[PDB]
Amino acid sequence: MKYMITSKGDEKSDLLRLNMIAGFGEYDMEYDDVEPEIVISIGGDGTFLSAFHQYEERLDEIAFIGIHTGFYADWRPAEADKLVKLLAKGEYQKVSYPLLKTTVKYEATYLALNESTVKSSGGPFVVDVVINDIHFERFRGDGLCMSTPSGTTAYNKSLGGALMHPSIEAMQLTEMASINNRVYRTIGSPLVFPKHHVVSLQPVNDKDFQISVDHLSILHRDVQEIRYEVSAKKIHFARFRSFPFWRRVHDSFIE
Amino acid sequence: MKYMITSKGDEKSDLLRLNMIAGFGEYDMEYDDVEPEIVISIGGDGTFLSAFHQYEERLDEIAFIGIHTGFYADWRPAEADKLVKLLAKGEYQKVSYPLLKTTVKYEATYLALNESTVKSSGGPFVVDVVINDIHFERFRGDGLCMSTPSGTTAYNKSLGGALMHPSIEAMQLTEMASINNRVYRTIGSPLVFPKHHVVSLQPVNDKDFQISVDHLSILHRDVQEIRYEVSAKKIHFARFRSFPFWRRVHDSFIE
Amino acid sequence: MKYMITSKGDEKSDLLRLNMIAGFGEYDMEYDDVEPEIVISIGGDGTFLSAFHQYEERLDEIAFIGIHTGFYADWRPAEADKLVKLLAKGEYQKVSYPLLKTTVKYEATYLALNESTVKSSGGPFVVDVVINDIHFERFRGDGLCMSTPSGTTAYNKSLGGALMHPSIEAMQLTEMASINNRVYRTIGSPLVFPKHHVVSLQPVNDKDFQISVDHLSILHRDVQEIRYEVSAKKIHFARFRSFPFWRRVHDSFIE
Amino acid sequence: MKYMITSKGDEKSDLLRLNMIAGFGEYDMEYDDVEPEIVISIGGDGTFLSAFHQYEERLDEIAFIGIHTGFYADWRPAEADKLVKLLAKGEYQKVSYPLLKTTVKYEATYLALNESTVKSSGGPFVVDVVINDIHFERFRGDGLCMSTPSGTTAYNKSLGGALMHPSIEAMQLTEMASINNRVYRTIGSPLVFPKHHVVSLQPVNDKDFQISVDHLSILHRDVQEIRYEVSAKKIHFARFRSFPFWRRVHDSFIE
Ligand SMILES: Nc1ncnc2c1ncn2[C@@H]1O[C@H](COP(=O)(O)OP(=O)(O)OC[C@H]2O[C@@H](n3cnc4c(N)ncnc43)[C@H](O)[C@@H]2O)[C@@H](O)[C@H]1O
Ligand SMILES: Nc1ncnc2c1ncn2[C@@H]1O[C@H](COP(=O)(O)OP(=O)(O)OC[C@H]2O[C@@H](n3cnc4c(N)ncnc43)[C@H](O)[C@@H]2O)[C@@H](O)[C@H]1O
Ligand SMILES: Nc1ncnc2c1ncn2[C@@H]1O[C@H](COP(=O)(O)OP(=O)(O)OC[C@H]2O[C@@H](n3cnc4c(N)ncnc43)[C@H](O)[C@@H]2O)[C@@H](O)[C@H]1O
Ligand SMILES: Nc1ncnc2c1ncn2[C@@H]1O[C@H](COP(=O)(O)OP(=O)(O)OC[C@H]2O[C@@H](n3cnc4c(N)ncnc43)[C@H](O)[C@@H]2O)[C@@H](O)[C@H]1O
Repeated sequence: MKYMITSKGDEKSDLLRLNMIAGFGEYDMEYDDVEPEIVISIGGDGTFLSAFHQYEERLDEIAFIGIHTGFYADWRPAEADKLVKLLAKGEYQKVSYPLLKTTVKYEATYLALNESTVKSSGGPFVVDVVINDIHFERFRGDGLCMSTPSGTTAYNKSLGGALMHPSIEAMQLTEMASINNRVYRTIGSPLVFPKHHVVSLQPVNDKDFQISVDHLSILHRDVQEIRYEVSAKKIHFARFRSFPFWRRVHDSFIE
Repeated sequence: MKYMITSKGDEKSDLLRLNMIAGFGEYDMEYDDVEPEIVISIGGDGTFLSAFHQYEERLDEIAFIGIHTGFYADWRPAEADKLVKLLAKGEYQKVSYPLLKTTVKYEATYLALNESTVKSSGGPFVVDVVINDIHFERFRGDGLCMSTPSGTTAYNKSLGGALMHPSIEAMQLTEMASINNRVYRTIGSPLVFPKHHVVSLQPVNDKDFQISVDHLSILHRDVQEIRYEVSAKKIHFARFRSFPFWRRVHDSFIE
Repeated sequence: MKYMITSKGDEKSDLLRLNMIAGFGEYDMEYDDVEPEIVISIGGDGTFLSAFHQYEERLDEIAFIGIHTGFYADWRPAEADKLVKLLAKGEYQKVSYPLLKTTVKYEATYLALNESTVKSSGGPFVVDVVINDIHFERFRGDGLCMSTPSGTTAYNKSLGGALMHPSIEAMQLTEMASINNRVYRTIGSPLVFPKHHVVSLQPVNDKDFQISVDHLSILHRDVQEIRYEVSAKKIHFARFRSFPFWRRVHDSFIE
Repeated sequence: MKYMITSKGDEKSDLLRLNMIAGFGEYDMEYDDVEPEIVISIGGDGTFLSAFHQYEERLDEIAFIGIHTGFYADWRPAEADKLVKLLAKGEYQKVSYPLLKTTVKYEATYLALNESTVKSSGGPFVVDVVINDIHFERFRGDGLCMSTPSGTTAYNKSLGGALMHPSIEAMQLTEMASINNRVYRTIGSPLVFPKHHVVSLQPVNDKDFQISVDHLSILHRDVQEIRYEVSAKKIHFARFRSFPFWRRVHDSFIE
């Protein structure tokens, strides 16, 4: 199979990458970073996010694996040799996670694996929240976060969001510091949306917004609409062993 | 069709019930509170919850309707005559919401439409939380709440839980006042579970618990396990017009 | 000086108590549990709370010390011999913390070192909150917690309350699961009150309440009013070394 | 007395200002915007904040009044004529609120009436929190907010902070979206500090920060320290009638 490996680019990670490549040499099994079927990320979750965004045009063709030197890792660096063999022998089943589609109209389209957020350029942030064409609330505050299920353990979590099992095809919207008084009113609760529901943000003033997709953060000017929906596209993971999401959550947050 | 009507038992509600019955007399269309196909609740959400729990053995056979004199209402009292006609002419499609199965072992089984909660008899509350047989956390605090999607606007909401669209077959667990220090540790985030996931609570001490299912609240003694899962059974609603969940949420919480 | 020692009543604690007594025998320095000037608590914070409530009629005359076998401890069990000597030689300055006065009218009066809470007998909990005779809010939910500054790290903390330095003569009110919708409305924010401010809770229905003061929890019947204020009385601590509150908070919650 | 009036600069406010000036003409009572003893703000709380920051070198000499066309207002526009007379006849007592001193070292010093916040230039935000020279926590997240007591109803409130009566000489620190896992740990609770306590923020990386003081927001480069403390300076308000803080809180947030 075609494969490539990204590295966090530090010493531990580069050396681990070279050893896996060498191990892969003993199978066939060729390195190709243009059209891989297997993408291996060595480093952290940021490294993994970058790997995802590198090959986002090829998501249907790729199975991703992460090594942590991690919610998208998965393998310790000492398990690397076992990973080469198992991966060479094709001894793996695939799991798929949902992604979030962001549409920015003035049309630009983005995929997130963790989340997309909106803040103002600075700037009070005021937007109208429209769910399935129905006007839901006028949001005043610092911003909004829209999360995939695997993204729920990330920024969403820090915002008081729920953690969702990634087999649920949904997206979750959280508030950042909303103003609520006798005048101004938001739901003040995370909102979880099914597939096919469309959350639309529309400017009240003030059409400039700092929009983030996972790590990428760009100021968009003269925005008419930001549109959120569960993507029809999914990321596919290779594995290999049972490592349940709730165990992964336990390992990262409890002990 | 067979039908019955429950009333909040105040003047407005009893009189509205008698008028609908009289209106129903002009169709056929017979009153039967043993095996109705249509159950009409007049009053509040508590009235509706009682109606549900009255006919919980017959959920596959019944379409419920609520009039509010409401998340399970739905119809204003002035719309009652239009409801009789529409209901008589069979001019309705059915919508289904998920329910939560609670199992209490010492085995007792309960269905909730809103939620089931666990507290101690008083009593520090300490339980071990086991997800799909994996030990997740030892919870110390006031108690736990497990919510259906339509229950998310209720007790769940007051506990910092997310609001979930009821087309998502899931249940959501929230904490009540958890102790967290350098010793004791909980996830401190709502958890959203798919169908087939099983959340199990097991006593650490101390096997007496005040367990609630919607409005019903009973002290269970010598408990070995409380077990939560998305029920295979669903409640069915009759309607009639578009009244979207997110609109319903807006109407109840925003304006 | 007159002194006494309470023990958690387990093996470690009883034995540590007997050794301190023996060490105290070498000074003068007599044991008296009727009118001590020094009260030593060995065990946990619960042991310390009990010690406080044992001698609450004598707070102006007593300096308390805690050994943890702890926010009210303070000394490790290995430091006990150094504590005997230092305490014998009178090598200590006193620090005072504020307390909360609870008044229950039908009049009963209680002092809390941590907090006093109000819930219903079960029972929806609904009370009118009156600050300095002004009607502030109608509270609907599970209950309310009123905390001293040293109590802020306890139950208050689990309820989303702020941690306050105990040199501030104040009390803090937190909500337990308040209902908020378009109908029902609470402040949904902890409230911090100065000395001389009076928070009054008054029944709406329904005059039975489960009222807690620190560990003690009793059902009060036919309540007309619960009244909260910063007590004129203060607890006095003996010490001995610098152990700053914020360090104590760090040690208990961070690392 | 010397006096001046600032206006929100819209029609209602400018016209109300001219009428008060004319009313003041009938007393003596001269307009002076260089050294006023009375500063009247007409508009909103932003107008009032600007008025405060205009005359921050003269706080000991000035009594501020706000008209709202408001937590710092206070007077409705229809009450303006009564305000002129009462203010002319000197029929007022003064109330003082605490302020927050911010020190930025590379030394720049700022006063806030609401709050000062710190975020990164963008930029992960990581700082070490040092209370009275003791290292308390390493904060990772979006930023931190330090609030005066009258500022607690503002940005602090939206961040889950407590509302404090402004007679309490204190400052309150809240978190913006902190990361907490098994690795990274913050207190995750607002912290309330007495007068003379010093909260120090120190860079970990990364010495550029967006620092806000009330409305003003500037990027500071090559920061070594941000230092917070209750200011020795206080704002003085003129009034006139009883309008208690808790009533003001009720009027703005409940009904
Ligand atoms: N799915 C998931 N679950 C749990 N933990 C995760 C996850 N993904 C990344 N992370 C962790 O987030 C932590 C901080 O993010 P980091 O600095 O790694 O960001 P990246 O460039 O990779 O990439 C930026 C990411 O950080 C997230 N982020 C950005 N700001 C915050 C704050 N303030 N709190 C929490 N998360 C944030 C942002 O959404 C992106 O997800 C880091 O320790 C990662 O291990
Ligand atoms: N699905 C849904 N969405 C939004 N609002 C709803 C819903 N169901 C009931 N309610 C409302 O809850 C409010 C309080 O409940 P109520 O006293 O009606 O309780 P019931 O006997 O019907 O029945 C007891 C119910 O109240 C819930 N409950 C109990 N205690 C609380 C607190 N403290 N906060 C919020 N909800 C609570 C409990 O779970 C049961 O759901 C009331 O105004 C209802 O209109
Ligand atoms: N001042 C202070 N700061 C930090 N930690 C403290 C403090 N005082 C006690 N504790 C700790 O609270 C923990 C639980 O309380 P525990 O069971 O010790 O209660 P006690 O009988 O002593 O006594 C009952 C106490 O527990 C508090 N309590 C009761 N329920 C809760 C919940 N659900 N969360 C947090 N605290 C609670 C209650 O207010 C009383 O303060 C325990 O680990 C203590 O070390
Ligand atoms: N003391 C107090 N209590 C209650 N409400 C108040 C107070 N002061 C201002 N406000 C209100 O804050 C609201 C938003 O602030 P606005 O846009 O007025 O800001 P300003 O330029 O005056 O000035 C900027 C101010 O807004 C605050 N602010 C900035 N962002 C937020 C968010 N996201 N939530 C809440 N407050 C914020 C910031 O700290 C400054 O205090 C506005 O409706 C004011 O009436």
